[PDB]
Amino acid sequence: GPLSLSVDAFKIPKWEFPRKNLVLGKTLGEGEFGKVVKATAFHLKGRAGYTTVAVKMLKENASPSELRDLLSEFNVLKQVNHPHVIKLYGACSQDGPLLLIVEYAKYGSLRGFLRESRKVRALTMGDLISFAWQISQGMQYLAEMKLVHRDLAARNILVAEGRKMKISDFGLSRDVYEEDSYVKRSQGRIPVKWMAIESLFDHIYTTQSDVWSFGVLLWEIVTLGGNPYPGIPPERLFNLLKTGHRMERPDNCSEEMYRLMLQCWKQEPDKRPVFADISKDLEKMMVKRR
Amino acid sequence: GPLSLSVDAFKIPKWEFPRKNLVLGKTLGEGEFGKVVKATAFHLKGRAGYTTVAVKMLKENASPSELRDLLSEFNVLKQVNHPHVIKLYGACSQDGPLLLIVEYAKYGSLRGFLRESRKVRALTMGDLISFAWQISQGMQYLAEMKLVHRDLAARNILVAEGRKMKISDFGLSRDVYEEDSYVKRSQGRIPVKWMAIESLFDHIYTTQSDVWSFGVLLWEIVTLGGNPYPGIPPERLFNLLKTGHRMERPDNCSEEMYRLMLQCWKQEPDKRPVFADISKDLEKMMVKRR
Ligand SMILES: Cc1cc(C)c(/C=C2\C(=O)Nc3ccc(N)cc32)[nH]1
Ligand SMILES: Cc1cc(C)c(/C=C2\C(=O)Nc3ccc(N)cc32)[nH]1
Repeated sequence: GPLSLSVDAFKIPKWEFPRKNLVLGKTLGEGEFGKVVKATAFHLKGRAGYTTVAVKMLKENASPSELRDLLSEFNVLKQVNHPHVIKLYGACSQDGPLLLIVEYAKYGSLRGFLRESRKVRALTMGDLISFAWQISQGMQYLAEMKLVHRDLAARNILVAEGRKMKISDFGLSRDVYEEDSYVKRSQGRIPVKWMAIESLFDHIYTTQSDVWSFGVLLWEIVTLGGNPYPGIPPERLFNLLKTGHRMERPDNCSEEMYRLMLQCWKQEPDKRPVFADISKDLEKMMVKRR
Repeated sequence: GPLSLSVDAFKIPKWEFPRKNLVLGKTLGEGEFGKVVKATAFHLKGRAGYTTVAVKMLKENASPSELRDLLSEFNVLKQVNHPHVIKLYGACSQDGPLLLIVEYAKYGSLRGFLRESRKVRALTMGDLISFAWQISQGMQYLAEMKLVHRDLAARNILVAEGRKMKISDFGLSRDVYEEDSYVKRSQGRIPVKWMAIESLFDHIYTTQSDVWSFGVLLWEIVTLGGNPYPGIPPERLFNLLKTGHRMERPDNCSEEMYRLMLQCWKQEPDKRPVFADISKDLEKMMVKRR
């Protein structure tokens, strides 16, 4: 089938790293098919000595779907390069289990980073605007590469040295250089509360559904890692969404910031901002703060 | 899409239980889309007082796929009744999150039960044959109902009062009254090492792939909850399987028992035993022990 082909094609040098030069450590978390461990790599792509890295692999009892996801992620990260997208350094596929060797972000996930925080780790509204803008810049680059990410959320943004945002989890990203949409027949594996109305109902993903998700991520940013649609079960979302409802303005959120969220959630995808406008809007908010 | 229809159809009495008569407790485990909590139910279907039950629900950030899985499970368990299949008592779908109220098996999962054990909790080879036979009886009943289970494994068999086996996790089960196979286009979510060669390669599921899985479960039973194909990565399974290899005879395993395993793993599905023969074979082993 499609996977046996992918596994054989794959299994037969710029990305290949010797397993014996990688040392694995503690688990950092479980993703959308994968496990991420802290690791250290010896003589990694021209860096003399050990470099602290993160390693993505399969959990116990991995399914065909998870393995395809991991191979898919690996194939997207090869093509992708941007200071606000997680960096890929290699893979180990010859001696044992498939391991992806990626950039380590010192502060962990954005959700976790925000939930350890307060308002004024003491974070300003400028810091929160800054985070959202970096992410938006990363998204505009991916949108320019013709890639829908599909799984945009605070748990999938990492915080690197100097509080730099890194977009991660590319297991679910799709190529759209051709039809400008990715249409999935079976049911998706992206959390219900982060999905655009057309993705939920019609299984259509586009850069415009990434914008929807981004608007949900914005809400997470502004609430310091709050839980979207709190106390509302996912099954209620079909009806709540189609009848026009949206999360209300959260506390500690300017009128203009809430306007940007709502705009990302417009029912008609063509009336949502593109990432270039989002970056423009957030820039404009940053400079008027003073 | 297919799910919004299912969620609306569903959301609009023999199975409906009042939420206020259910009290939730500790988590028991995370399944193949779901969370299972221990619970207690007041005046549950004619039992006066509280009955200790188990409750299946969605985890945090549930996806469309998981929700469909939960609704699917609920729809299969309504039709299903057998002393060795987990019993469904109701659902709560009107006040909050979807909850399935199911039979509580006091000893937990079969894997966990076996891994706490030794050979002679001291278990004989008769006890292990007994477990496998009860499971096989459950499978023959489901096979007669025209249901492929797809996810047969020790972690999905529960151990109830009196060490009774209960087949669980019906999230992935399919109806095959019509074409006698279930064919999935996208990649499955069943662990690679429990899947028949045709399911892995050609995405075909039949009662004959359940037999394959059962043979893997047999190995788990005989090894007291060992890990299949130990130290072999899932990606190696395409090639290992198609070139004719199988797990070797484990220790503490008769010649005849190993013969039954191999037979479940025959490449050609029509040369595998049906569950009736498996039950016949295990019965025959039980009585010759003495
Ligand atoms: C200190 C730390 C905590 C965490 C959750 C991380 C996570 C990651 C990390 O540091 N690099 C990563 C690359 C991909 C994914 N999916 C996760 C990570 N690092
Ligand atoms: C004491 C105990 C431990 C465990 C893992 C259980 C698990 C279940 C249990 O007791 N009933 C269940 C029904 C369905 C599923 N998927 C799991 C269970 N019970």
